[PDB]
Amino acid sequence: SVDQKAISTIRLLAVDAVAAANSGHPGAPLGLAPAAHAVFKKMRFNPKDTKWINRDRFVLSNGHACALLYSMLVLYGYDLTVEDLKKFRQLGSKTPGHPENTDVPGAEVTTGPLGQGICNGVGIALAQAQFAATYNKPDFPISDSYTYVFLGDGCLMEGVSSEASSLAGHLQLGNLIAFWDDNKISIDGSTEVAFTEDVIARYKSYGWHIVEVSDADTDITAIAAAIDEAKKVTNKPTLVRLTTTIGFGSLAQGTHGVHGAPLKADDIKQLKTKWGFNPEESFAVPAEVTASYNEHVAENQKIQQQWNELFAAYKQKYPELGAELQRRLDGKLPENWDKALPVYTPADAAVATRKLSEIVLSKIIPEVPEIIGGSADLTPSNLTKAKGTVDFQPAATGLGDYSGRYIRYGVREHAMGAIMNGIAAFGANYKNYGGTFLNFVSYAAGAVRLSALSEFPITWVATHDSIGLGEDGPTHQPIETLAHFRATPNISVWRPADGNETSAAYKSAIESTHTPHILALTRQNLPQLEGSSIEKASKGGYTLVQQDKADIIIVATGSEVSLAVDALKVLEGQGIKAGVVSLPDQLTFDKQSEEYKLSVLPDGVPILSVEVMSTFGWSKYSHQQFGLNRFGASGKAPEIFKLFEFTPEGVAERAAKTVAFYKGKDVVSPLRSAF
Amino acid sequence: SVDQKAISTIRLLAVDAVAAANSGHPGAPLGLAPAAHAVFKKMRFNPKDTKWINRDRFVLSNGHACALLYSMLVLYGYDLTVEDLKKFRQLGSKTPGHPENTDVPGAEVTTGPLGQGICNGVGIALAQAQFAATYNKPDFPISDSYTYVFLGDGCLMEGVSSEASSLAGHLQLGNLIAFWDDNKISIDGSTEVAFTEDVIARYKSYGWHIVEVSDADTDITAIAAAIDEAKKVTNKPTLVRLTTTIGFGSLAQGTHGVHGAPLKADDIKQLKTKWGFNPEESFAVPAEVTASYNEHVAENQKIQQQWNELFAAYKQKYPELGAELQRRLDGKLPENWDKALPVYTPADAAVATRKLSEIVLSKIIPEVPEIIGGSADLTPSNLTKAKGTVDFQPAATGLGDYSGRYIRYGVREHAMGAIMNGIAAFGANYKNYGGTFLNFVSYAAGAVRLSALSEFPITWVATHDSIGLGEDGPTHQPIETLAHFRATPNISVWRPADGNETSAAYKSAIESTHTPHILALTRQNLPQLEGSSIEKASKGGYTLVQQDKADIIIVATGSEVSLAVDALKVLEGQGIKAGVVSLPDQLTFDKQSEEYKLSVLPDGVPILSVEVMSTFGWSKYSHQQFGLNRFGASGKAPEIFKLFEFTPEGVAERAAKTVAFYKGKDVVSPLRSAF
Ligand SMILES: *CCCOP(=O)(O)OP(=O)(O)O
Ligand SMILES: *CCCOP(=O)(O)OP(=O)(O)O
Ligand SMILES: Cc1nccc(N)n1
Ligand SMILES: Cc1nccc(N)n1
Ligand SMILES: [Ca+2]
Ligand SMILES: [Ca+2]
Repeated sequence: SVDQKAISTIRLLAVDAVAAANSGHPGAPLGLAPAAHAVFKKMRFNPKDTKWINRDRFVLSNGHACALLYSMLVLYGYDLTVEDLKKFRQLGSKTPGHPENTDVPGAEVTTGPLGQGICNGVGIALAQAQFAATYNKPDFPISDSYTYVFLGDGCLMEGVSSEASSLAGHLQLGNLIAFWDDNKISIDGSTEVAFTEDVIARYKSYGWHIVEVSDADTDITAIAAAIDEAKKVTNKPTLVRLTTTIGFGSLAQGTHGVHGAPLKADDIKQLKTKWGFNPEESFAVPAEVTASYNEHVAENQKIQQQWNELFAAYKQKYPELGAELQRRLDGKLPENWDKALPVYTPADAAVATRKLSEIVLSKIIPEVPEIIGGSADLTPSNLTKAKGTVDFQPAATGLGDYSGRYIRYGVREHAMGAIMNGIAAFGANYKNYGGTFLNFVSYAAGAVRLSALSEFPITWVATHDSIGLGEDGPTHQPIETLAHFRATPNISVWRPADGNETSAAYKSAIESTHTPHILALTRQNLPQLEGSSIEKASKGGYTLVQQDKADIIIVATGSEVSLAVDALKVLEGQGIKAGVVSLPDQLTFDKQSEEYKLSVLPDGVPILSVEVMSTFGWSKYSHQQFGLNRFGASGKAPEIFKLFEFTPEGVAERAAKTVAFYKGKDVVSPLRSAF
Repeated sequence: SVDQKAISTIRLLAVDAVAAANSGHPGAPLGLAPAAHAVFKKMRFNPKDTKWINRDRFVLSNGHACALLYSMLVLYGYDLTVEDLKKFRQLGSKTPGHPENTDVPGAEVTTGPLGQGICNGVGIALAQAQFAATYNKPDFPISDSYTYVFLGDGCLMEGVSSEASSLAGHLQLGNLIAFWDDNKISIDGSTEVAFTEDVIARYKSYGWHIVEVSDADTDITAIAAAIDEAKKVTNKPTLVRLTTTIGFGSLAQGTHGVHGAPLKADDIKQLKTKWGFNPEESFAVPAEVTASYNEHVAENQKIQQQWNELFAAYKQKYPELGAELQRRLDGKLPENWDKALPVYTPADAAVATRKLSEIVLSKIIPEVPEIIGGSADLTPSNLTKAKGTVDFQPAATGLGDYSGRYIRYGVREHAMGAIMNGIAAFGANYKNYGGTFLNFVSYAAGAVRLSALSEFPITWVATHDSIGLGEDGPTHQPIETLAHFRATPNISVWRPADGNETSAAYKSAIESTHTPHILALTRQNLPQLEGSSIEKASKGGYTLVQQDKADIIIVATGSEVSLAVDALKVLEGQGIKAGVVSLPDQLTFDKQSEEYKLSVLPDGVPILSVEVMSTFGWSKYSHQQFGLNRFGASGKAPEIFKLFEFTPEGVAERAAKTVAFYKGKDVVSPLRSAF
């Protein structure tokens, strides 16, 4: 049949791509081709409009199997061709060895690191439910799409997928349909060596619905029926168990050797002959397969055309909601939304930056409907919920509604990070955030790095940023954390010193379209600074205290800016004139013009950095660095600062030593370099 | 009864400690005091010998509840007193806000970050099974101890605990007995808001045995009976569900407000009066409670005395095994074990450092019985298994034996990291390792940081360290990873360039007693260097190529050392004389004498660093830095190096620019500083 020919085409495109690269993973593509064929036939999508907001989404969580995804995209006429498949895994190609949403049309997210994609799927489904609850009206199903995820055994072993699956079951996400490639093989061999749990019983314990397809190597009728069954279960996510043979059809089917290495040439020949293809030909695409797939595309395009007319009628019946939805689909925030950001003066009281953040959220959430977010069981500590909003929960629980704006992630930092990526991936201008203690953002490093690589504008509200948290002690006090994330490409790491800087940090985080943000916020109160403003802090680094005859400039962030200002006063009594630079975001600062940056960090003056965590990175901006390169302590925070000499006198002493060290030396800006 | 009085004593010591600090967590201590009393009465331990190798181990995984642990340790006469409890959460005290194994007698591990302790318990139990299988003989139960873990709802939400619980069930670890504080409350309020899964059904799906105690606020008879039942189930770990009231007895019992803040003074008064204590008194320890606990200690000490005689008889009957066991309990490696380390010369072939690592392990595993380790489903890629060893598996599976040496962790990096910490915590000189790709060590950051804080000599075998891995692409290629871990206190991050450096890295990792190691290893082949040796590389940094009239020194690691040597040849043709420094471990180098370090990085010469990942940290050792501060690419590795100009010509160009930039300037060592 044409369906059987399509499945063979998919299988052989994937194998031929791996063969051309002499690199990659043929086994899972061979085993999952029937399911991929069946799922894509049920999906609504437009290869010529990858951003249609009511499309069904597909996520390949087992990203090493991406020759399968690329083959589907090519066959359906996305902006990816057989010529791109021939360049699989080659430098600069549109077919990298794991799918990248920035590079691959039709790749919703970046997968490859195991466990992430299923969590991203949870976030896409969460966003769809929130979006539908916000916009749908009687006779106006603006949003009714599904989220389809393929996953393997490795994904099921990674703890992040357990976190997200527990939460998805709790949230009753009935438009999520996941498919487990139950092939009993991982890299180390049989799953009997390390993975003997009853997966189905575990997923039932989370509140998922189960469908089992015992012959997923051939039974596309049953796979299609499993999708129909899943769609009838509207209050549970569904796991479809696909019992497959890894490498189906290969001489080496059912072995670990087919997981991750190219097939032998004689194996490929026998595959082709037994499926009716020419063993002398590679990258064959039978025209009847193209015709069949084109018919589905044409039907989907008529569905989108009707959706466009539905949207136009929605704008007539619901003018305000329609204009809001249009603005979001255009990627634009509300006009002048930032006028809601709080502004402070030096006459205002000292406030912890965690509380300033709460205040910002309380002002902007009512004005910017595309902001949603949550906490990983630290809501009363991170201060992440705006009073008077409701939680995102299924209404059946009585605890919230899908129109809610605040997500109770539970103690699930890693899944929160990957779910945030999925919410961003949904689109519709979602600007979403997640709160935890800064030190536990590290639990989510796998997902945070993918936020950066995927260019998603997610925001971590990362409170309790330092030894300033006090008594919880060194297991909770960050040292390395900002260095880690600042060293990752494309992460904006804001460490605001006061009210105006905290508003600038949120302006950056909410306006972002391609850069994730981490906001490092304090437990303890900080004064409002003389010289701060949203305008200046928006440059990432700025001159807080200008001193034309400076003997030294102190550059600092966060809680240490006020410390630097106090040190300036001590230094004045020692006959030393200091300037102060505040550097709330190194990435934003780095992106300013060279002339602006040199106006902040000029030649001809020693520069000392002060920040109560690792000194890594700080030599970009300073000649000498005063930081904390050892673990913290359990005690009252002011006593810890005193112990480590982060006091006005301790900073002044090091500033005076810095001035003395450069006496008789020619000093150029840390911004200068040889290349 | 005296048991009821002991439970009240525990509860009130914990509440009084929180009250004195005006900080900390009274709720879980109040709810878990009956269980703590019951479990410690069943445990074998010596407060005067915390390292007895056959003790039962206790882990408080819900580490915020540590006022409970400290109260037990005080009551049993560990080296912790009521005066220490009065200093709970105070700077410098022996009672920090979360338990630290380096600081607290009787704290086996460092907990506080949720999910870790249960995984540590899995590792303690794994080690006990391996140890018993190695040493026990008929009539000689050298090792027969249990591992008792307390955990809460937060621990059960963290994915790392799911990973470790799946693995522990697979491994049939029948001496592990965990207790879930089923109190239905977390920081955000009811568990109904985010945690509605059927925990018991999930644990059954992993192959655990379950015991439920419905009235754990009072029913110590049932808790004791649950322990007896768990001990009869020798082929499954057991989860005991303790249904408790958080804050039991408080006016605010059963609320989130009792989780994490001190009780009100009038609440404490009513607690005391209803339990028969004086409301005007704090830190009361009734002498009858001390007497009862002392009787259990005296019995345990007689058990240890008999164990010592059993051990002496074992040494007579099994002289070689007895001497091996004695050496391990003394913390000593075999005499001259390091003579087994492979040595190379520049005439030997190029080898990837992952393969050199395999070769080292193959030589040292047969000679050092306390080495065990595994991989997170990357055994044929990390090359972590010595041919001819057997896997650690329950014999019932037919796949290994508990005497085995190689652990199949599955795709569970975070739990592998925390299990490694537990294996180290067991003691007996275990030197244990875990393999994965370097980029996915980041999935385990929560546990890695605890290895450093806990001072455990664990080792990550972290292969595929850079863009040198090639086609898998930027989702797999580290950029920030070494900066992250080098910025963490107390992590030795070895990036060996060749065979001799790889042997030095293992010498350091296996000799370690207080510092975790990460070995960053290559996929691709590297040449044996002229000038390398185990002796020189053991200093962490050394002069590979000495040039008395150097115009520049190039400092490099790993794959970039050979690149630097090739660049030296290009520079010679441009009239520029370079030296080369190899810096295989920055931490080890930093610990050398100031004079040694200055002999490697002298004054008076520009120094350029070369390493194909983040430049963070490198200014400690260099004036200019050539690194990679953007994500990688999917292609053949040599093409990626060329794209980013990590070629002999690209390094030479930057070296020449560095020489030019410092013409006419006075240059001092990067090791100099102002303070
Ligand atoms: C995301 C899960 C994939 O896990 P594996 O089972 O290792 O993949 P496979 O293609 O079946 O070898
Ligand atoms: C390690 C798990 C503890 O989780 P929580 O339920 O948040 O602790 P609690 O003392 O019950 O509030
Ligand atoms: C998290 C992870 N581990 C191992 C392999 C992989 N692709 N991803
Ligand atoms: C990992 C974690 N998350 C939140 C709180 C905590 N103590 N630990
Ligand atoms: Ca598999
Ligand atoms: Ca709880």
